[PDB]
Amino acid sequence: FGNNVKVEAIINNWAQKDYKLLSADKGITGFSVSNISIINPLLTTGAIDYTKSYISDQNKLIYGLSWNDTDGDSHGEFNLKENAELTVSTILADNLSHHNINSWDGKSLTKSGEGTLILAEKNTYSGFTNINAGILKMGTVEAMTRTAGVIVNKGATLNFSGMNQTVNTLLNSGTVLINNINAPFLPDPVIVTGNMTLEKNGHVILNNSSSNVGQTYVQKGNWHGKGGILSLGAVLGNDNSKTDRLEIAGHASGITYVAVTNEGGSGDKTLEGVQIISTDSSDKNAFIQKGRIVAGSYDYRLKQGTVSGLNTNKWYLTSQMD
Repeated sequence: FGNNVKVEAIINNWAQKDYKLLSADKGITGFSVSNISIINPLLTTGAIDYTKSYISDQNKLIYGLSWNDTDGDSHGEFNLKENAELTVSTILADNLSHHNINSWDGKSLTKSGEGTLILAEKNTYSGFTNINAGILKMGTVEAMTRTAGVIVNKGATLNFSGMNQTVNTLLNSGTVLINNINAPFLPDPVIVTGNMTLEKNGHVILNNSSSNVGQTYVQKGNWHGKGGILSLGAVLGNDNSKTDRLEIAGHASGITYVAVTNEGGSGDKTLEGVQIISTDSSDKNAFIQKGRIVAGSYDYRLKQGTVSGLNTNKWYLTSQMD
């Protein structure tokens, strides 16, 4: 019955189109839901709110997603505060509503703020996926098959959670994680359908913990390097060394730096080399070693093709004593 009735609405998993929060008989009680403001604790303080509250004809307060607004207030941005985690379990589709105050194309999703957004439905939106800050985390396979393209800014993260995804085009200036840091080992390859562009200071991480050597990332598309870093883990020994592996279904061009972490390998001689990357075809120096790789008494060097010159579409680590 306060003049300014403020309600905190906690929805960590948005699993319906909209939610009925409050209702009352205004004539009998004089309690009007128009006099209510809904506080969103997951929202970065002072940011555009991804929710919208509507007042029905009968003094009922409904809570909806700004994404779905049809009254000119729609937008595609989720600005989540640090340590906040929102799971969206409703389908985000293109919004045909009329041009709006936020000049939103009705198609593109923008992830902002330091928190985590989890896409748990098979969304159909066809605009870009702008990951400007924080973490966009996959909660289902094929969460955004129609996206025009995925853009990862420096300091932001795309976490596949070990689940296959279609990205179509992936412009990575930040971190692409195969799965959560310190998550259990993944036996199945993660298949990312689309073309990769790896910008300088960007990272593709296959070694998400020190005990997970032997995971496989498949870029089902081309791979164009512009100075960014591929991180792999390996138990460095002979040609049988356990290692993470990158598989590129198309053409590898430009330059990608390769950072290898030895996890307990004691070093050994490689007869032909430890295969770490496969491609349909690779340009000269498409991959270049980042820094020195040593295990025990052996130094390892990245090579295109095996010691004897075979499979020049694949990339190997070869050792020698020093």
